[PDB]
Amino acid sequence: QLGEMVTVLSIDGGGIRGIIPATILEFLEGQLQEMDNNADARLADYFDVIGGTSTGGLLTAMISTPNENNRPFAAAKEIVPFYFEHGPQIFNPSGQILGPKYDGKYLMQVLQEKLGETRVHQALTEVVISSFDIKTNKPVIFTKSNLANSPELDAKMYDISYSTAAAPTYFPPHYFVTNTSNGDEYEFNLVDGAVATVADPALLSISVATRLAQKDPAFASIRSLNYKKMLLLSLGTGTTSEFDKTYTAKEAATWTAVHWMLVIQKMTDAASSYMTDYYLSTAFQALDSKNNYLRVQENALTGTTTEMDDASEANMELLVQVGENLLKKPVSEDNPETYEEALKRFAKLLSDRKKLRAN
Repeated sequence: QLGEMVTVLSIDGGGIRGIIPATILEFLEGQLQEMDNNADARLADYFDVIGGTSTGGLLTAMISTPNENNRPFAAAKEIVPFYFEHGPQIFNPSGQILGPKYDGKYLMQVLQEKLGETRVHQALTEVVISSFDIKTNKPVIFTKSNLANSPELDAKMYDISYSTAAAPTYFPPHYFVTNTSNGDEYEFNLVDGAVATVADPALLSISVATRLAQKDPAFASIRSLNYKKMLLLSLGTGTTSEFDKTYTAKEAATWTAVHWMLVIQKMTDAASSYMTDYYLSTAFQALDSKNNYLRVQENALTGTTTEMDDASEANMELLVQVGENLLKKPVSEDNPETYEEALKRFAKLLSDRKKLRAN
């Protein structure tokens, strides 16, 4: 039964490369608008869970936060323009001797302007936005489902959105406070969700959905790990394996802490993409439901496109092009089905499931 299926969207971290999954989501949301004869159709109307880390978490906030009309704040086609307009200002070097490359002031200001005073409890869907708390030394995952037992986690969307993207050495860590059930203050000292090993948060997102299945009847079909009843769209921001951008053990033997810090996050984020995709492929293949899991990832980033913080006009235009080209790429080797075709199929499933539930 299509009707009882659970739908999950997950978007990887990757700074300015967030243009790639936003281009994919522009295509998908456009397909849903066309099929359902509704120009106001939004991703949040079709997905039960939306997960994201860093810029993927920023995107999650923009498409799940309600406006004045209780409709998603941003259309998927407004995200790439957001990156072109605000990306150069977010990634404007502070030039300060000590501290990170960026002071994070513009990033906080634009998040505050766009999200207002909205809180995670107002999200139009279940959201999964990651961070790591350097004071408690634990991952801090923001969701709606855990607000019943943890009301202190009902933070402001701009606090969550800045925190999930606060990459060490790029932006300063974020501090903010909330209130507990008995009025006590609850503090957060947060850095980017990539530090919590979820630069790819797709497995975390389906785990939150699986936990919800134990208490929420709308998620009941996936209780007992029946991922045959789950539809998962996982979007990457690309990786690189071309020798011009990678390293040898020989040259790295004399590297100091400064050189290792510049590359350690790119390596762990690539690893999170490969490892999470491996866990998920294993799970969906074990239930003979491989085609329920669509991973849209760019495997060969080249030139300036590898850098997380290059918000030059030329690099952002190259990122739109890698996204548009990714649509025409095959889903795998030996399978001529393109990403565009698999996304049209996914769109149709999302539309049919929404229709069946309305009956």
